[PDB]
Amino acid sequence: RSYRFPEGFLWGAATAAYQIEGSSMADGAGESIWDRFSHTPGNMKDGDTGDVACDHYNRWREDIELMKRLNLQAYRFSVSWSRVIPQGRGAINPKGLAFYDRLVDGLLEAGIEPLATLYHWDLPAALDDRGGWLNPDIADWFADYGQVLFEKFKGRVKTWGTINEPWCIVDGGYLHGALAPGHRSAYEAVIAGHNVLRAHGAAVRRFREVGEGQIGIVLNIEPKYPASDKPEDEAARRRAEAQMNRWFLDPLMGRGYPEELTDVYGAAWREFPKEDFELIAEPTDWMGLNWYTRAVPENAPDAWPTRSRPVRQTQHAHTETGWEVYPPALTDTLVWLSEQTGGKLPLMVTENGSAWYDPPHAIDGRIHDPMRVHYLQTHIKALHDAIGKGVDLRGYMVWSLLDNLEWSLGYSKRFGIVHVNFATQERTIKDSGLFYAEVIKTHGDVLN
Amino acid sequence: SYRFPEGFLWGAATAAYQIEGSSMADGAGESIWDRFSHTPGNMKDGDTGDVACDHYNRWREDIELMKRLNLQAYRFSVSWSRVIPQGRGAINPKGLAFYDRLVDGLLEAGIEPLATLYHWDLPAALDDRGGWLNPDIADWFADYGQVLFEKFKGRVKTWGTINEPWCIVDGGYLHGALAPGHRSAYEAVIAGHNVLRAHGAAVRRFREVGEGQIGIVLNIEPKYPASDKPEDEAARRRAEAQMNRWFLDPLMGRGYPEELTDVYGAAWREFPKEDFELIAEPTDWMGLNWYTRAVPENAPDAWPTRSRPVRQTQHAHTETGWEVYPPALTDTLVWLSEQTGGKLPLMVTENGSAWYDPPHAIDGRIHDPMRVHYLQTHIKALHDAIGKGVDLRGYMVWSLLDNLEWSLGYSKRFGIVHVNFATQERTIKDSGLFYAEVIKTHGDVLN
Amino acid sequence: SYRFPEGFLWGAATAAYQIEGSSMADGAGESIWDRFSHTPGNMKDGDTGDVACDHYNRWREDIELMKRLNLQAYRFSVSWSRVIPQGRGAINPKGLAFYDRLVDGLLEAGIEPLATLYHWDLPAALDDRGGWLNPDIADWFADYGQVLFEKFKGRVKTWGTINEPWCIVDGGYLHGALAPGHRSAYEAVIAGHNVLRAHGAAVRRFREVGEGQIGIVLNIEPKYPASDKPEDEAARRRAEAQMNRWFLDPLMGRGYPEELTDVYGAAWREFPKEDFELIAEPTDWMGLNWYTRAVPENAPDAWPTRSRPVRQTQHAHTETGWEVYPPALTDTLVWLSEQTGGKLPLMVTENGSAWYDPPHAIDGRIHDPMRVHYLQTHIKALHDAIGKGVDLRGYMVWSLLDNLEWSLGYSKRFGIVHVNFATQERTIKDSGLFYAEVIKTHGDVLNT
Amino acid sequence: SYRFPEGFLWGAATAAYQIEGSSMADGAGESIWDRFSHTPGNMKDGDTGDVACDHYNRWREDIELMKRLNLQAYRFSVSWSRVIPQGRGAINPKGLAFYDRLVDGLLEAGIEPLATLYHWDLPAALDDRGGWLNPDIADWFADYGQVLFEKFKGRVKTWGTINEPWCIVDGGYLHGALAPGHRSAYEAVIAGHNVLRAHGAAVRRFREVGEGQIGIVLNIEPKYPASDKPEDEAARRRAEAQMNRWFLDPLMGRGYPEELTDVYGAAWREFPKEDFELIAEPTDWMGLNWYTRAVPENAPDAWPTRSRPVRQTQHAHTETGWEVYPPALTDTLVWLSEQTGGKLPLMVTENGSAWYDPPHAIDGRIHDPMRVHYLQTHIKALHDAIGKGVDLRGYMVWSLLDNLEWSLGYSKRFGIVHVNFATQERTIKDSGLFYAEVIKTHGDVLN
Ligand SMILES: OC[C@H]1O[C@@H](O)[C@H](O)[C@@H](O)[C@@H]1O
Ligand SMILES: OC[C@H]1O[C@@H](O)[C@H](O)[C@@H](O)[C@@H]1O
Ligand SMILES: OC[C@H]1O[C@@H](O)[C@H](O)[C@@H](O)[C@@H]1O
Ligand SMILES: OC[C@H]1O[C@@H](O)[C@H](O)[C@@H](O)[C@@H]1O
Repeated sequence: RSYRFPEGFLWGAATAAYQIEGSSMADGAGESIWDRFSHTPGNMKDGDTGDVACDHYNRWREDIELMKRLNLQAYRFSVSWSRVIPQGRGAINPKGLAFYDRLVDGLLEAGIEPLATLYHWDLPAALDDRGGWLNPDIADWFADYGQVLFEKFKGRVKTWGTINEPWCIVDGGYLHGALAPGHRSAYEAVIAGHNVLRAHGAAVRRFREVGEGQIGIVLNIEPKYPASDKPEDEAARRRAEAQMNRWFLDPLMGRGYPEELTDVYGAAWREFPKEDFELIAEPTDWMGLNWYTRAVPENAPDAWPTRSRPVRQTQHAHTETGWEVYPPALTDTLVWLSEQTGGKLPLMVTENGSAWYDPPHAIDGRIHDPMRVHYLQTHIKALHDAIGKGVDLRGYMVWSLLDNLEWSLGYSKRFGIVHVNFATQERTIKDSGLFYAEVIKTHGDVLN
Repeated sequence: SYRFPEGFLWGAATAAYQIEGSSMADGAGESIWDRFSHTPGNMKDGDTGDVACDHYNRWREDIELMKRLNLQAYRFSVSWSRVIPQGRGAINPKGLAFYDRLVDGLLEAGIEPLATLYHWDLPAALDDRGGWLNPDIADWFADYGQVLFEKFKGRVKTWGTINEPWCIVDGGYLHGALAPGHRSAYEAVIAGHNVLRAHGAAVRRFREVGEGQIGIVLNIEPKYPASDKPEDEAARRRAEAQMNRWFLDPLMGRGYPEELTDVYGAAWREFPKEDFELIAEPTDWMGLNWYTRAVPENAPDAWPTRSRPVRQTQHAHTETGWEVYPPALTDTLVWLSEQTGGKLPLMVTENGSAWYDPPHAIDGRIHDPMRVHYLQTHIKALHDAIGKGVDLRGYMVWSLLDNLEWSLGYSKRFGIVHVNFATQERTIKDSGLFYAEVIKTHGDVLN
Repeated sequence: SYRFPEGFLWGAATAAYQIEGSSMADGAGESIWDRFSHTPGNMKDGDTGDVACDHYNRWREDIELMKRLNLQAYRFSVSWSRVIPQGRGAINPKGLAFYDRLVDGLLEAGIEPLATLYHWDLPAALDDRGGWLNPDIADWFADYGQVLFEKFKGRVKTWGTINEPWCIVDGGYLHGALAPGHRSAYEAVIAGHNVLRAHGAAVRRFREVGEGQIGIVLNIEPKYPASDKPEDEAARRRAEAQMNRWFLDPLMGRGYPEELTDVYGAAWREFPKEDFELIAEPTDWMGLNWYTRAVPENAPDAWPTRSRPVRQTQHAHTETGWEVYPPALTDTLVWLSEQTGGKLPLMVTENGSAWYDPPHAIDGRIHDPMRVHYLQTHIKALHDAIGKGVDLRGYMVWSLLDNLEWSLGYSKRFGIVHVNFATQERTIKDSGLFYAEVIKTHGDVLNT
Repeated sequence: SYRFPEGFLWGAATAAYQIEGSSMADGAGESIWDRFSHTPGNMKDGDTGDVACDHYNRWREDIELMKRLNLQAYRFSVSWSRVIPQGRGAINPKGLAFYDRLVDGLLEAGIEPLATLYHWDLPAALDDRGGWLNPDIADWFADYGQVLFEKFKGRVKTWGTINEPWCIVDGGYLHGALAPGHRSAYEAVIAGHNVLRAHGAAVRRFREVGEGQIGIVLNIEPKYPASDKPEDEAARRRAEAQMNRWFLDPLMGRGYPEELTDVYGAAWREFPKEDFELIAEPTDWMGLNWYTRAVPENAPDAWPTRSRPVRQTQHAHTETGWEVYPPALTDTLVWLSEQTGGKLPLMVTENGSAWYDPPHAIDGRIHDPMRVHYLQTHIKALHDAIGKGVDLRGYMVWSLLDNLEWSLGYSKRFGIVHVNFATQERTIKDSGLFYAEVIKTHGDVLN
């Protein structure tokens, strides 16, 4: 059984700005919604903030050396909007942009392909005071922001992500309020989802106008499996699936919004002008999939708003985030996604990984995380299985390069293949990282 | 004796979303409360303002009720989104026509219309543009004000701009118990500033295109000492600054309270010099909303004022949990008279109490002796305040009707007229009958 | 007319721990409520019965208030631990002397003393031996009963054994909202059984050494249909069985309700037959405590009866959240008459309502029109019940005094006499003033 | 070097309700955990001990597992309700026959049986008589003890009376998180006293009819300073007194800690002198159950010790939220040696850690590196304690099997042998393998 991956298959690791950078108000950088959110009592586990995080803003060179040691061929990262344009619109912050300039040059020097994401949940607070994702004008704002980077890194950054996980942004930020900006409203949720899609489309158009290379959106998908043969449970499954997995993909593929949403959001649902949908379906060059687990939803009449709830799959191992470990569902998702996009759209797993308990410090220079290693090997094999079934998969990015701030869950959830001691900023490569380095090095042959 | 000054104006007060119903009828736009009340968990028993008192349909009956109560003034608010569905742009003819009919009808009955521009029901379309976090609202509001100023020129002579900035910001942006349901000190500071600016802009617009008298309406809750411990006094001043001085001081041209720098910490901001010039734009009158006092003590974990009220078990409490203590009204009025230098005519735009009443009348009656008591003792307290030199021009009872007490739903009844929400049947309570006699005798019944 | 039958006895009721105070005074022992009320979280506002109405010291004043109210009867309870500090053994002379003086004072006033042996205040020493879970309590109780039976032989002629077995067991052992604060269906079943046995043993002992009439006091909350749906009728029957028939049926020699097997499942037990012979020991009268009705519907997650009341929003509710609905009193009396075969003399030993009153009088008055309304409508309902052939001999208002409403503390005022708990000053409410007229006119005032 | 003293006994520990299952099978009576676990809300995920590890049926397999681990001792508890169904009266032949078979099987395997009389599973019939609140239990327990003492005379030579009085009382009577689920300080004080008395009575009875060595087993959680704040030191001493000195002190003839008067307030009681004579009956050995330390700070609303632990984020924490800090073991042992005058032979009857393991093996393996780390560091800490003169005779790993962690259910795995609760399949973890090597080399594997 060979597990050699196709020629040119790109191996890498991923991060996000607010989760690792720190130095949030340094060198002209503006205030973001997460600056506000994390400094409001009760919002974050243990009162954790992104003020320091992995201190990546200061230690990025060391982190690049770590990327070299892991044999990374790509590094997926996001750019902080508020660091580059403090008020979201208007004046550019020279120092802030200069950081990412140095970073990208350093990556290219090391032979690492820089994969940049425009928006990873950190909207400028100044734009939030103008309504944030509820204001349609954001489609323009985002575009302008996108342009600034497109021209600045022309020929250096060739592969672009627009939005990272619209569902997390809207469902967490506007529907239930567990994430910044912390709103709880179905009305706002539908409007926000629509404007996130529109902003993506606008950014793609602007990219056609001034940019060079390939651009696409990044979706998280959590495949919904049957709980039973009861029709109410199938209705539950379809509601959950529609709200989470089809909400954004369908209009991006020109299929409009899922019918089930009319039922999920009820009186909060809206009909939008057709030209919005033409803008939203603006053709992309590639698509990123963020994948971690599956769910098995059953009917739940009091669960707002999808009226569904996951059934705990006690037959399998679970991560520290409470996610079932089940690799075949990755293969299934990749096939499903290939079908939804017609096989015409190049795909990349832009995020995959797992959180398990690690001690806060290295133990004799080591971190032994056997379950993370297991997750890594089984899911990469599942990737190979997906390619064997004809899915056009071009690459794989491990979430995450570093133990970092897992947003509202703080530092308690470690996703890194590199351990970070948050007291000393000391980095220690985990057994999972060592293994991943070997997987890259053998181009998959180590799995045989 | 308790006879009141000549020309002293007696009335009752309401607000649009709390009584109107028909929130989406006849072109009416969606407001932030339409959204808020239809989100599960926000409202007690899942109550909404969809029907309320059905006043949009029964306003004539309600006016006849005003006549039975001998009212000389009626304080009400205009729903911004009913008049301007998108907050800016096209006027909604029927929505404006409702208030046209209402005001004309009031004038026919000899009742003075006291109009409030904003009573917490922001158009949702403006909320999607940031609401009170967007400085442009100062202009938006002004334009809205103009529409009314010109429409009711010569008919509505007494105007309120904003009703209770503190409730709007503290409830709506700081703690999130009210629409639009945000919870942020940063947003609270910005929103408070833009509320004050909006008031100023509306007053300027009124100077250019309006006719009559214009002013803001503040709620004040006097903070009394819990002890002689210094940390408790510091607590008292934090609470007082955050609730009672936050808006009054910049309105009187004295800037923001120093204590706010301590209350909001990193969320506090410095604002441009000209903003305070706009905010202190001279007004003609001021409204006071008053219900109770508080006795704050130090509470380090209470965010963000680090203070909390001490339950005053020696006195009666309302169904909203507010201490019954009329002397604090007198004091407050005096205090207010002093903060505004005595030059600014004051009016009690809201005062009243919530007690349990049955959901239906009992042989054509509702017996509410505690509400009657609250009424008589606090009106006497008004007389005492006038005796100490306060230029107090009138008194409006909250409320004319049992209505939607926002997030607390219909469970909190403030009306001097009972509303059976099953049948929309109105029954005048004993408090209403008594209030009618207080008006007719111009206070002599209190002797 | 609303004139009541000849000899119809009007009175008012209290309980020891709710009014007395002086819980550890003059040799008095520790009760389960002494412990319970001084455990944080158990009582609203941290209220205790340490002082209450200070009745232990102000009983003479309270008797003068009874005369002013024209009371013909005063129903009160005797604190077991005040009379027998350890529950068994040595008698406390001063403690017993209190009730001696009280009873003599009542007789001096021309007031019928109505004594209750047990009103929820078990001696802590007996609770340490298992309390109502220990079958030997049937004997302990009997012995305690004997002490009183002999002491007031010829003075107290009408005796209550247990006040509301359902509240004792459901509140004290099933859900833990009342002392001793256990939460167990197993314990609930056993405790209910032993409470019934204790009642029987006490009645037998009364036959051996006592004089007059003896009976139990049950509270009943009639369960009305929420719908004609069979699941709701089954729910109604479960609730009715657990609350209204659990104790009445074995007392009438009918055994335990079948539905209990379904309600309690694995916690249900079969008991020896002679136990049921003991439980059905013939009594002379029965007390009904009545306040409201319920309208139960099916509720699969409601433990353990799988039912829940539907809020009857068309009617007024008290501050304890109880629907005001007088016809249900009439129905209940009829029902009870039918269950007891018409052969057992009935008395309403508790009826009343809680509404907000200020903490102090207002120029010498307390105006409680809703309590007055409750009083007049429910007394009229009694007349209706007598008109339907129910053998009703009397009516006791709960309560004579504002007192400690157990776990709900002093916030719930049931008194027709207001108590300022800051000053212990008594002020007769409008309800008391009206009730005095009801007694005086023997019901004729309800006409005019 | 880490070679241990000659005769140092290596073993592993379990408890009856946590592993046996078949709780009311073969004549066995109902225990308080039978009731408690089958009452909704009491147990995580609704887990019960109905099946557990099915040890009642699979004990032979488990003994083969003990042999593969090179165990020299197996510490287990006897279910009171399995042996005497009503707690008093008739013996249950089958229930006793199980432990007879078990003990013979262990002796046959060359494994020293260490028996515990009470590990939290009081017979329900005795709970209906007041349980640990009824002083008569001192006698009941004694009788129960006698039954075992005589049945296993010459076979079971090392006896434990009570396992962790503090958990029994604090969990079962003070806070109500454990069976019998009471929450009362009054009851907590009484129950603690009667547990101590029961221990004494059992020791006396053992002197009359038993053979071998008898002792109690205490859990100790050493309390370290959170700060130099005096309120925090007072907090530390309250917590220390309530948890670590409550039982040890009267066992050593020093009476109850003074601080308890402050902790329990009005619930505290004075007891007869002869009670303390009974409680201090001389024992032959003492068991220490040890897992972690705590760092308490002042907490006025924390009932009743008014203290709370400060999270030590510089160190690793187990899945039960317990800090991993091996030196505190060494210190504790020394402290215990000092409190007992160095004259009383000590044994660590429980030490171990809970980390996440998958519910099934991979592949026929369970890799638990943190449990291995915990094991090596704490065993080294034992060696350090022995080097300082502590008379430590043995070490028992908690636990032999993944089992029911009481109210936290099966989610907390303490086993050095993994149990697949779907299939009852046992798989020796890396920790078990390593421990087997530690026993074999008598410590030399550590170096
Ligand atoms: O929750 C784990 C991860 O989920 C990903 O899909 C998000 O992009 C990350 O920001 C987050 O850390
Ligand atoms: O809480 C009672 C009343 O308080 C007033 O100050 C507000 O303006 C009303 O909207 C509210 O119903
Ligand atoms: O719930 C109010 C009243 O209910 C009666 O059934 C109880 O016997 C009283 O003790 C209690 O005060
Ligand atoms: O909490 C983990 C362990 O703690 C020990 O002290 C108890 O004796 C065990 O029964 C329990 O499983």
